[PDB]
Amino acid sequence: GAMGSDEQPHIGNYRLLKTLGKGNFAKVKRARHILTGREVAIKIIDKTQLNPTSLQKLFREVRIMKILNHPNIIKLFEVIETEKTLYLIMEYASKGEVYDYLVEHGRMKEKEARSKFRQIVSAVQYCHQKRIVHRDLKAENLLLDADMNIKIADFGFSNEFTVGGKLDTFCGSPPYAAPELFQGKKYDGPEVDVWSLGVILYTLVSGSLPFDGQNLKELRERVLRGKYRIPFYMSTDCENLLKRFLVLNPIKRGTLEQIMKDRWINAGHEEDELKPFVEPELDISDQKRIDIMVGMGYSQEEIQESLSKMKYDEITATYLLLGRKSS
Amino acid sequence: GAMGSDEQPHIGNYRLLKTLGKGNFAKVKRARHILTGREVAIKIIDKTQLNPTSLQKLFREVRIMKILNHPNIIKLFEVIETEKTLYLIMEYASKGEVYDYLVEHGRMKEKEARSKFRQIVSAVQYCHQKRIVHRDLKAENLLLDADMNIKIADFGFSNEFTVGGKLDTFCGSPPYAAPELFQGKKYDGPEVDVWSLGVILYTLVSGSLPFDGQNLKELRERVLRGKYRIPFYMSTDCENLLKRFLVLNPIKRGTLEQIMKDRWINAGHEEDELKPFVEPELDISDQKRIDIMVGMGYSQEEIQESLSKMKYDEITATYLLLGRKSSE
Ligand SMILES: C[C@H](c1ccccc1)N1C(=O)COc2ccc(-c3cnc4ccccn34)nc21
Ligand code: NI
Repeated sequence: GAMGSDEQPHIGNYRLLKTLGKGNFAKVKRARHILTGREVAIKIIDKTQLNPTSLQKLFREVRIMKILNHPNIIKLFEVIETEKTLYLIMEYASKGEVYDYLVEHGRMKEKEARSKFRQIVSAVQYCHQKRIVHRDLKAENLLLDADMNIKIADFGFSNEFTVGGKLDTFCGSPPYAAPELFQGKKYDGPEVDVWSLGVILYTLVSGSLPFDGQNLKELRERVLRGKYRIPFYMSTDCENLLKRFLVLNPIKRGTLEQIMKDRWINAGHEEDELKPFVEPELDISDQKRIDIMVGMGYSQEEIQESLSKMKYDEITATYLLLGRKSS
Repeated sequence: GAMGSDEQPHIGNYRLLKTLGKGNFAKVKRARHILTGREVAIKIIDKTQLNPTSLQKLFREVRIMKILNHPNIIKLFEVIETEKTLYLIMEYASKGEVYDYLVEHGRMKEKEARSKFRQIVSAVQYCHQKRIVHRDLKAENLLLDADMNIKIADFGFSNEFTVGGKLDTFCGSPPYAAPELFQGKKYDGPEVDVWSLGVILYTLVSGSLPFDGQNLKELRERVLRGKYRIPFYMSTDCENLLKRFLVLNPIKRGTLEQIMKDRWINAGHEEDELKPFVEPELDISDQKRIDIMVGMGYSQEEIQESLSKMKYDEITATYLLLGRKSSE
């Protein structure tokens, strides 16, 4: 029920603020953790409308969210579940979609594009290492947080539980689709995402899509032809890197691990060559945060049990949120 | 205890020196930290004169100082409080008000104006990050330290605890006001500060105001028309930058995050583009300073305890002051 007088609604330990987007089966709201003051996004999924396959899908998608732990992939902090509703407490990326940002402010200088594209490549390679391929990239998958860091959203999930939902299924994906789709060839390997990453890099450095169609038919023709315009300001090294991604034969595209050695990717990072991401082991014995949580009224044995099992309960969420920047 | 009949008095660990200014409810003095020798400013507020809501304004403004931790914003070092009096120990900007400097020396060359305006834009955008919008940004908020670095004072504050008469807040603010002030609508968004930042930029590079008049009607006329002189010496890039700030329609006024990318803002900083300020984590583990404080008589335990929570007490003040340039 009501938490405080004349206050916003809550769910668990979170104050629910503005709705960011609403869909068929899911809503997303901005929210503030009551205990720590940290800002979060909460995806709200009505379970009463889902059949068993939808439910079992939803469950394993949530489990994938728990497995993926990368600085540029939207991170899960807490799960709250009622009989009728599942709430997923996750990172909030205040600056919205990358392609919307590029439309608004124009192309990124190559230095800034390199910064975001290193983040994109690292995150997607890490998903590929874990055998998660998306094959459905669109602008919605790429977000920016308040520090202009890339946060990849919904990678490897179905759009059944997005705010676009079943209705907007096709609006955003054709510009990123690999030519194998329209040739009638297989469309399930990481090569597909590699092509899409080439489209993404083009949009970062040019502000535009490399294959632009007045409709589905013209977009298909350009994708199958594989030719795209090199702008006068684009560096030769950038142009050569695009050649690693936008290859018509999927067998001849470079793997992401190979492309990580590319010259343009590593300009300005001579002693910092991009390499496959290695998860650090999570520190679950930060006595400073543990003591704060005792102060919040949790017992140290409760804390130890929640962290050691990684339950995505209210304690592990607090501990993780205490490790992030406040306000 | 006393310091002697003909010596300057002390409060806590500070010797009280010359008065910089006095207001209805506050006095500001230059002071010297006894333990480190560092120069500071002390704001002395007589609480016995304050009703409870003026008291809360006072405490609100203290909270704001503790929130704002930026190298071009006046920083709080220590709080001393009795039943009757509140002492706020803070940074001292030994070169005074930007307004006075401009009048004494004339306009800054664009290279020197650029270094200051980067500091100003950084500080104000940082304040906006903290959801602190001033809406009274004017020359009196802008001070200079010994190294000619900008230090912003009173951002987010009322006038209750400033120096001068009660009717001094209005002296400097109209020429910096956004045109929305004169159109009967809301006057509360970050865009208001953005407009004032354009006026500030103009005064740095020209030495005068872009909008003026001999009364409020005349000033309103000039602000609403939005036109202003471009001096012969002003670069085209500086002129183009001013156009991002001094836009009549607040909806179309440039945002600070995008203005930080401007060519003029970044000339001579090509590899070091201006970006939203990122507050670093305070280093509380500098053993060189800790060891110096044990030599003063502080125990290592009490130092550890005072620094773990930001206490604004004698210990944290000493630690921070040891991190600043010594007196010369
Ligand atoms: C800005 C202004 C003021 C006070 C006295 C004289 C002139 C202006 N002020 C206030 O109204 C109240 O709050 C303050 C707190 C600190 C400082 C300050 C720090 N360093 C310097 C160096 C020179 C002058 C002032 N200051 N000034 C103010
Ligand atoms: Ni309730």
